[PDB]
Amino acid sequence: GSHMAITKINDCFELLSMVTYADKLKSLIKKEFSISFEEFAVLTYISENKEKEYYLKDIINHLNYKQPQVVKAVKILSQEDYFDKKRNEHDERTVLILVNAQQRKKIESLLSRVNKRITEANNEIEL
Amino acid sequence: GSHMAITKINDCFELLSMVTYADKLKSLIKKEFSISFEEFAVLTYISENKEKEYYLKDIINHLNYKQPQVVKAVKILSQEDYFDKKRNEHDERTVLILVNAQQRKKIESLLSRVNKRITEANNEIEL
Ligand SMILES: [Ca+2]
Ligand SMILES: [Ca+2]
Repeated sequence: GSHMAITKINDCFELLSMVTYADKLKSLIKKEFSISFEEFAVLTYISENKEKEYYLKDIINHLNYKQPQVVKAVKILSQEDYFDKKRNEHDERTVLILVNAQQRKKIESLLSRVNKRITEANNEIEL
Repeated sequence: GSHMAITKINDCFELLSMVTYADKLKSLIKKEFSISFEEFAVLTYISENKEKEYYLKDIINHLNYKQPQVVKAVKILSQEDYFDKKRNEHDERTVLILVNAQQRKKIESLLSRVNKRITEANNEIEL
């Protein structure tokens, strides 16, 4: 529906290339922007499914990084004040996060800058 | 010329998907086949540029894993007897990998089995 689907590879050399290309973009986003990929994944997940309230449960489900790293990312991002969030809410499932409609200017702007670096990197590397 | 080129992504959500998909195939190849990705990269590099004699120099150049991990991979693969390879006492020739003809069949055979797992994986994965 939205966003170009990723084309599947069917042999070793294509896999290797895909990984090489993905690793380069990952390291760049981290180098510049100084942010872990899990923080990146949480941030883009939030941007895709716009909301005011998110269940840390769902986020962890829709991502593939294991709670330890995810919660670790939510935590940091929370301090950076990308979204309030706050732990300790007892019973039910666990934790939830709050995305102030204005902290979203902070996120989508960060993601807009990453989108610009991505197209620049595509023009660059092109190995 | 040979092998489907990897299509570039141009935004965060596509990046994330590409990485998710690449990570799954990587972990599988490692889980099963029990082999590191650098060993995989060396092995597919060898299979792409068929030869009898390889300069560990070139291999390290054409790959993006830093000598430490590459040489570490060459070493193991060498014991596994995928290719002979002989070090030095000095000469700075810093290793020269040799793959006779039988070892080649061993390499291709293995990469051939890795190719079939990728296909089965593309049928399960589907995210
Ligand atoms: Ca192919
Ligand atoms: Ca797009």
